[PDB]
Amino acid sequence: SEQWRELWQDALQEDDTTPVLAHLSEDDRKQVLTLIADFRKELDKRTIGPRGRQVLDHLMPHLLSDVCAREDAAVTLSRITALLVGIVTRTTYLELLSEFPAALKHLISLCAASPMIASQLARYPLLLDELLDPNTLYQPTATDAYRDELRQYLLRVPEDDEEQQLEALRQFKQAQLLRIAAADIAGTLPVMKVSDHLTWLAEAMIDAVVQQAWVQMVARYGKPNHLNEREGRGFAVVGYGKLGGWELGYSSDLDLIFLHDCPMDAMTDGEREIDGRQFYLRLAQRIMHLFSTRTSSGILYEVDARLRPSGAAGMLVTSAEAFADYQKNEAWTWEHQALVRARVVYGDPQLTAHFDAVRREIMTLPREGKTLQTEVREMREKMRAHLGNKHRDRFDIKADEGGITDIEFITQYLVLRYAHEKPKLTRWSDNVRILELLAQNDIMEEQEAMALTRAYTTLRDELHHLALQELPGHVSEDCFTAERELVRASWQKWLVE
Repeated sequence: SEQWRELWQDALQEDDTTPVLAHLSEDDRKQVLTLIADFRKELDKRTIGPRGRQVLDHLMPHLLSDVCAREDAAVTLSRITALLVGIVTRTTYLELLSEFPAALKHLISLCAASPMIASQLARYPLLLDELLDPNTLYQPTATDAYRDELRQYLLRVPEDDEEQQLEALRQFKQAQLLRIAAADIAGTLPVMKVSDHLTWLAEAMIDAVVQQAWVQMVARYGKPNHLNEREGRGFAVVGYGKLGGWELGYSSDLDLIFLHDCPMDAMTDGEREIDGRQFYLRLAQRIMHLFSTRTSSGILYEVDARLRPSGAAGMLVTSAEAFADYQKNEAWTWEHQALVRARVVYGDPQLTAHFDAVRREIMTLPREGKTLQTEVREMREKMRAHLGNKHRDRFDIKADEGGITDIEFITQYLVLRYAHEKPKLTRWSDNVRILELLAQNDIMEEQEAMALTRAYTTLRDELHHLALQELPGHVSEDCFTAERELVRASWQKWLVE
């Protein structure tokens, strides 16, 4: 125990011969000693006060004894001191680290396992709350209780206070991401379920953002007056991309478009009367603002709205009737492709019905088979020239031949080709369930649809692991040769012949 105290006290001496570091390699011991020295020098540089220095001197022998005894000492300590350096100014956070040896133990365990978590806890130290209860730290929220949990997390927050409401949503998201990532790392949640949890989480957040925006708008303008005879809001959020496709990762954007079904002559019913439609545009804008603005705990989600009709040049919100017109009369095939993946993530039953029937009608357009196949193949190839890692010796899991986008395009291709003949193909928007549908409806043999499913979930789940390690989305060309061969052969089967 004395020797751990000395490792901290004689830190600057960087004594090579300390027994406590003998288990490590020369280089690793060298790195460990430097890390400790470097940290101690920061204290002198950040000129922290007496209370801080007292807690640190108590806490560091203990902290170093856990970390530095690990085989992975050098990497682990590097992640821990980056975290500490960020919080050495907050006495309370140190005080919490000392008063609770169990929260420290999990901090070290997690940071050793995952630089993603280390970074998050370094960026958002208020998450240290989560480390004080292993029962919740490693059991993430039931997929159907995200809305209830948010509700309960928002109780303390002044409902009149935009900035606190915003900050609270950001806190909630980071807490849930930590729990999700922590359960993955502990094996408490199967990796197969990570995208599922992230997706349920985003939907809860969307629900709460819309709610917050609506209250602000209704307070300024009153309600659009067409909303009689009608329980709900006449506004809809459609999710595209990974959101649509139940494929969210830890640091994903949300691809969203916004619909209304508001008449031209509708007005809001407050004394600050505005046009019904402008009320929704402003609603949409507020929502964007509530997702993207930066508070202490960062931003909530980056929102990408570029897939709306006409892209960046289109209205921020379209009527459902204009969305239908556009899809039938103007949209490119690549837009219809993208639409295979779209689903309503917020809206009332009327507008959901409107979207569903519109999309269903676009899916089941009769399309000339080879013309479509030619279109989808040409588009894939153009994407591949611009997207993903461009190095020959690497395999971009998403972007390269035999990767995820290949599978996605195979599924979108087949729904657009065959939905006219087999309308049940429209029923789900994610790859796993689309492949299932393609088998049930005799487009694809069961062996193939299952082989694409597994290759898909394997590749998608690798990306989750890579995220956890703050590694890029490309791996050695040695990797996943069976998955790629099977996806290439399907590509060749469906898209080239």
